[PDB]
Amino acid sequence: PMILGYWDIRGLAHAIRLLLEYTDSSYEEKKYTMGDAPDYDRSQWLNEKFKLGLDFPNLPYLIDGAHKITQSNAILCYIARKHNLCGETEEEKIRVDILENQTMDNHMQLGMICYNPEFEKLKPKYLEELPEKLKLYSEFLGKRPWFAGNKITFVDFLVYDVLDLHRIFEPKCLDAFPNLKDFISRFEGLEKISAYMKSSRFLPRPVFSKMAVWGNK
Amino acid sequence: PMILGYWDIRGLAHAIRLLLEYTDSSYEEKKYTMGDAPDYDRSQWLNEKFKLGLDFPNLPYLIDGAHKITQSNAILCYIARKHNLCGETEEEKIRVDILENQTMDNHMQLGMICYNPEFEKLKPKYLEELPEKLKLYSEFLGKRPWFAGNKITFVDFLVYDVLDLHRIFEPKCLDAFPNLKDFISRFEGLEKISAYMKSSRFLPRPVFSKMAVWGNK
Ligand SMILES: N[C@@H](CCC(=O)N[C@@H](CS)C(=O)NCC(=O)O)C(=O)O
Ligand SMILES: N[C@@H](CCC(=O)N[C@@H](CS)C(=O)NCC(=O)O)C(=O)O
Repeated sequence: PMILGYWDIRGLAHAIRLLLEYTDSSYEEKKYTMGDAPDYDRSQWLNEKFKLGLDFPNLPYLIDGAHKITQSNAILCYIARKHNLCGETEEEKIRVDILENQTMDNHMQLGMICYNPEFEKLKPKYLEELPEKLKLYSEFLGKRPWFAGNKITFVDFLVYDVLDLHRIFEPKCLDAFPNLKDFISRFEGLEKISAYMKSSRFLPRPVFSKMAVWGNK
Repeated sequence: PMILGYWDIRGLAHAIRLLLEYTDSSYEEKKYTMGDAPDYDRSQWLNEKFKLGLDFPNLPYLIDGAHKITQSNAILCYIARKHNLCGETEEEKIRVDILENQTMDNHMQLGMICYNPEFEKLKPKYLEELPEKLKLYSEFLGKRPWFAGNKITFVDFLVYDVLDLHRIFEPKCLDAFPNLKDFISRFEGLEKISAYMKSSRFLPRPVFSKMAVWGNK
């Protein structure tokens, strides 16, 4: 079957796993475990990294027969394309593109400070600027059920992950934005998502790798 | 007319300008100038940032009537969609997605060290790992005229920029990869690209902003 390869954590594979579940995809997971400190041994992956037929060897990767895909966003698009979750109208597509790139940006910013050895010192400013970021997603969604419009697309999975990672980081961060909380309920309320979250497959944490200062476990 | 807003440099607007020229698009450019050190005044942009109707205020941005778009890759997709430069077959689309994200990754890596105050110290390792990166693009392209296959797509503009930024950074870096050099000749050899590169509009540098340690001018 289709196979998703990634570290034995949540990370960049989260939205992918969620999408694979929602779309009722047939897949397996090749999990790689990173060694503990001080080495943080990555040989489980490196000893196989160049033996998978990947053009740009990376994690996560998705193998679907002849198709070997890397780059998290690329994997999401590939799956989304099979289930018409890419956006149909021009307005939807524009929203999808912006979010696809916007979410990764916001994701990176969280990861940047969390892996930074000086995490505790940088945290105050990040939390200071966080409401501003969240408000943008809030205003962008508006009264829409989903981010691209009235139908769900793959970017909802990406935004869900960004919003979720933040409620975990700062529990009260979504309180000022009721529509964002409702988005989360509506998403988690999806039949196939609800079922997956209650299963043994669900892996909401560790958020980041063992090398992280926050969310490393 | 359509308007592209960005700093008065090359940066993330390069592939966009090139695409706009190749597609024969009607556009203007709102250039923002950053102040010199030590302040690096960004008020020319900030004083207008939230007055443009952008959902996630950022640079570059593209205003096309009712459409206000941010995120460089989103802008490229928007323009590409109008001129059937997104990829048609499934294999082309997969290549486009991987490259769209891959190029940004490699682009970020260059920018990370170039803006880093310790640029000179980090440079040795980056140059050591550079051949590896370039070889991946080389093998990926193979004997294809363009990166997605036989027809040109918007990712060729992104790969061109990544390759070009590196020949500027390390002149001999593409020597070991003849097909990459041929790709550059073929791209620059495009009639509308050739014409633009010879015009007053062409802005190949500064590569990065004034805050950069390398390519700041
Ligand atoms: N932009 C890539 C990032 C991939 C990446 O950075 N993967 C990390 C884990 S978060 C990794 O361990 N890659 C394998 C390697 O470095 O060889 C994506 O979205 O997939
Ligand atoms: N991933 C984004 C990055 C956007 C970004 O970082 N833009 C910088 C310049 S390289 C900027 O000055 N943005 C305006 C701002 O921060 O207010 C893209 O590709 O457009």
